[PDB]
Amino acid sequence: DLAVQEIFVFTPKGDVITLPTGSTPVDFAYAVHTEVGHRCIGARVNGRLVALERKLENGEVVEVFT
Repeated sequence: DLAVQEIFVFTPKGDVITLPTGSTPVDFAYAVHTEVGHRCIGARVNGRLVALERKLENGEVVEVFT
C-alpha cells in the first residue's frame, strides 16, 4: 500500500512502459521480449550502451538484447 514513486519508460518503437522505482533492464526486457528477459545479455539507454545492473531511467529509451 505504501510507496508511490512510479517510473515510466519509452521504447525505440515509441511505446511506453511503466515500471516501479529501481526497475532494471531485466524487468523491461522480460516485459517486452520474453526471450531477452529470460536470458538478457546487454542493454542500451538512449542509444548508449549499458550493463544489466544499470538502473533504468524514467523517460529514457531502454534497450535490451539476449
